[PDB]
Amino acid sequence: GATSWLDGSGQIHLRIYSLQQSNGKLLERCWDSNKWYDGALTNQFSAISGAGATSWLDSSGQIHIRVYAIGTDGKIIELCWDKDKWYSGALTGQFYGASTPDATSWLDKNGQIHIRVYAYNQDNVQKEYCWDGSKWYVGAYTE
Amino acid sequence: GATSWLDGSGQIHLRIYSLQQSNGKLLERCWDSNKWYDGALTNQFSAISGAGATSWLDSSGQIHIRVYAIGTDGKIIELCWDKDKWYSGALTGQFYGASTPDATSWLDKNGQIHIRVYAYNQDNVQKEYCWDGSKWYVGAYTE
Amino acid sequence: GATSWLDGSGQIHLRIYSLQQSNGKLLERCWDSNKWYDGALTNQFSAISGAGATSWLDSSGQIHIRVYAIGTDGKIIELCWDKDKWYSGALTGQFYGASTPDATSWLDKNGQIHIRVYAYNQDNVQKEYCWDGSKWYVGAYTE
Amino acid sequence: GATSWLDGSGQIHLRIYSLQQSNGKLLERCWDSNKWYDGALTNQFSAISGAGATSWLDSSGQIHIRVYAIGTDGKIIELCWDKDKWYSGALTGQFYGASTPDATSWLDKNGQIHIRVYAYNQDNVQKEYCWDGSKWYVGAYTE
Ligand SMILES: CO[C@@H]1O[C@@H](C)[C@@H](O)[C@@H](O)[C@@H]1O
Ligand SMILES: CO[C@@H]1O[C@@H](C)[C@@H](O)[C@@H](O)[C@@H]1O
Ligand SMILES: CO[C@@H]1O[C@@H](C)[C@@H](O)[C@@H](O)[C@@H]1O
Ligand SMILES: CO[C@@H]1O[C@@H](C)[C@@H](O)[C@@H](O)[C@@H]1O
Ligand SMILES: CO[C@@H]1O[C@@H](C)[C@@H](O)[C@@H](O)[C@@H]1O
Ligand SMILES: CO[C@@H]1O[C@@H](C)[C@@H](O)[C@@H](O)[C@@H]1O
Ligand SMILES: CO[C@@H]1O[C@@H](C)[C@@H](O)[C@@H](O)[C@@H]1O
Ligand SMILES: CO[C@@H]1O[C@@H](C)[C@@H](O)[C@@H](O)[C@@H]1O
Ligand SMILES: CO[C@@H]1O[C@@H](C)[C@@H](O)[C@@H](O)[C@@H]1O
Ligand SMILES: CO[C@@H]1O[C@@H](C)[C@@H](O)[C@@H](O)[C@@H]1O
Ligand SMILES: CO[C@@H]1O[C@@H](C)[C@@H](O)[C@@H](O)[C@@H]1O
Ligand SMILES: CO[C@@H]1O[C@@H](C)[C@@H](O)[C@@H](O)[C@@H]1O
Repeated sequence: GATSWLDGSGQIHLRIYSLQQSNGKLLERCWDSNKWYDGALTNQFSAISGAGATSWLDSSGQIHIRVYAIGTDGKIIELCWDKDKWYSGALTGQFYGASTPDATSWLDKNGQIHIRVYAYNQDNVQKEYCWDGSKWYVGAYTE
Repeated sequence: GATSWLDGSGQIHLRIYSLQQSNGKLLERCWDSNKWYDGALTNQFSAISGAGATSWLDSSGQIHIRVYAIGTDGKIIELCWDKDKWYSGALTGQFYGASTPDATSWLDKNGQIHIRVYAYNQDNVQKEYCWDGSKWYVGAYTE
Repeated sequence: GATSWLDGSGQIHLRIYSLQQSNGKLLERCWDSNKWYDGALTNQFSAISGAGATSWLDSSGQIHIRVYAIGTDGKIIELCWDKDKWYSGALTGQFYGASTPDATSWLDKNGQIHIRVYAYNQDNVQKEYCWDGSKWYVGAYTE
Repeated sequence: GATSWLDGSGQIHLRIYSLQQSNGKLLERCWDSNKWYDGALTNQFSAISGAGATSWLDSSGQIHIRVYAIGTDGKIIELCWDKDKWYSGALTGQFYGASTPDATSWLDKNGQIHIRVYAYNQDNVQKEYCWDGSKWYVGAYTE
C-alpha cells in the first residue's frame, strides 16, 4: 500500500506499507523531508497479504491513516492512526478476504470520512465494504 | 486498485480496477451517481497482476487517472487517462515487476503532478519509480 | 503441477498442468516420446489457481491421474482420468482452498490407491484431505 | 509441495514442504508411522514461494529428495537430501523464478535420476529445467 499527503508548507509525506518476508509482520516506511525511515506500525501486526492504504487530512491538519490487510485468521484487519498510536478498527474480523485489499476514501462537506474497501472473499466474489460514519456495510459493488 | 475523486457538486466518482480471471485483461468498474458500469479501459490491456491506481484533478476540473500492472512480458505497464482515451504511458516496458504495483501521486503548487510507483522487481527488491514531469527514475526508497 | 510415469518399455510420460492466463482454463501438456502436445484436459475446465497433480499405474499398466485446483467458487476441484475421459471427482466442491493444492498418492498391497491433498482453507489453516477408497476425510496433518 | 514413498515394509512416508508465514523459512512436516513431526530441513532455508518436491528410492532403499522454491534473490533454489544432510544443489541461483516450481523425476534402467523442474521466469514464460546427470539445461517444453 502507498499513501501520501501534503502539509501546509507543501512538503510531501509518504507512507509505504508492505508485508515483511522475514517475519510476517507489516512494515511501514516513512518519508517526511529527506530520507526514508521506519514507521511506528512496523512489527506490531501479523498479516498474510500486502496492505491497502488510504489517508485524509482533517480541518486541523491532522493526518488519519487506514491500512487494510488479511490477518492470520483469513479475515480483513483494519489498522488505524488518528493522532499518536495504531489501533485495530471496527472492520477487523468481520469478513473473509482472499486478496490484498484495495481502499479509497473521501471527506464530505461536513468533514465526515467515507471509506470503501474491496477484496475477494472465500467464495471468489469481489466485495465492497463501506463506511459512512456508523457501521461497516456491504456495498452495491459487483464485478 | 481503487481510486476516487469529488467533482465540483460534491458527488463521489469511484474507479475500481481488477484483472479478469476469464480473459487476463483489466476491468474498470465505475460509479458516478447511482450505479456500477464497465469503463472504457475494460478489455484494452492484458496483465498478469492486479492494478494499482492513482488519480488527480487539474485546475480545470479534468480527472487524470494512472493505472499500474504487470504486463504479459513481466514488465510494469502504465495506463493513462487525461481526457477521452486510455493510452500506454512512458513507464511501460522499462522495469520488471513481481508484485501488484502500488501508486500514489500529488500536485505541487505549479500544477505539476508527481507520481511514485512501488513494486518488487525480478531480484525480489522493492523498487520505487518516480515521475516529477521529465523521465521516470529509480527513487531512494528501500525497505 | 507435474506428474510422470514409466511404461513397460522404460519410456517416460510427462503431464504438465497449468492455468492459462488468456482464458482461465487449465492446460495439459503431454510428452510421450519426442514432442509436447495438448492433452484432452486442455480448455475443458475453469480454475483460479494452478493445479497439483498425482498419478499411479494399475496392475494392467493403465495410468490414472488426479489433478487438484481451486475452482471459480473458491472450492477445491478434483479432475480425474482412469482410461479415456476426464471427470469431476468426489472431492470437488467439499472444501474451500486458498492455495494451489499439493497432492501425493501411493498404492497399498491390495492395489487400493491412497491420496493426500494439502491446501490452505478460508481460515488460513493448512488442511490435509485423505482418500483411502471410501470417502474424503480431514487428516491428522497440522503445520 | 508433497512427496511420498513406500519403504520395504510397505509403510508410507510423507514429506510436506511449506513456506512459514512467521519467518519466511521452509518447513518440512514428516509422517513415517503414526505422527507428524518437524523434519531436519525446517528453518534452514529462506524462500519467497512455496516449494515443489520430488523424491526417488535408490537400489539400497535410501530416499533422495529434491525441493525447489524461489529464493530471496528471485532465483530458483534447489535443496537436496541423499542420506543425512540438506544441501544446496547445482540448480540454485541459475534462473529467475516467478512461480512456485513444479518438479517430477524418474529413474532409468541404469539407476540415473532424471529431473524436470517447471516455473515461470522473469519474462512471464513457462520454462522447463532438465537434469539427466551432468548439467541443468533448458528443455523443449512450451505451452
Ligand atoms: C509520527 O509518526 C509517523 O507518522 C504517523 C503519521 C504514522 O505513519 C506513524 O506510524 C509514523 O511513525
Ligand atoms: C471511528 O472508527 C474508526 O475510524 C473509522 C473512520 C473507521 O475506520 C472505523 O472502522 C474505525 O474503527
Ligand atoms: C450509496 O452506495 C454506496 O456508496 C456508493 C458511493 C458506492 O460505494 C456504492 O457501491 C455503495 O453501495
Ligand atoms: C467517462 O468515461 C468514464 O470515466 C472516465 C474518467 C474513465 O474512467 C473512463 O474509462 C470511463 O469510461
Ligand atoms: C505526460 O506523460 C504521461 O503522463 C505522466 C503524468 C506520466 O504518467 C507519464 O509516464 C505519461 O507518459
Ligand atoms: C527526491 O527524492 C525522491 O522523491 C521523494 C519524495 C521520495 O519518493 C524519494 O525516494 C525519491 O528519490
Ligand atoms: C491419451 O491421452 C493422453 O494421455 C492421457 C494419459 C491423458 O493425459 C489425456 O488427457 C491425454 O490426452
Ligand atoms: C473412485 O472415485 C474417484 O477416484 C478416487 C481415487 C478419488 O479420486 C475419488 O475422489 C474419485 O471420485
Ligand atoms: C492414518 O492417518 C491418515 O493417513 C496418514 C498417512 C496421514 O496422511 C495422516 O495425517 C492421516 O490422518
Ligand atoms: C530422517 O530424517 C527425516 O527424513 C529424511 C528423509 C528427511 O526428510 C529429513 O529432513 C527428515 O528429518
Ligand atoms: C549430484 O547433483 C545433485 O543431485 C542431482 C540429482 C541434482 O539434484 C543436482 O542439481 C544436485 O546438485
Ligand atoms: C529429451 O528432451 C528433454 O527431455 C524430455 C523428457 C522432455 O523433458 C523435454 O522437454 C526435454 O527437452
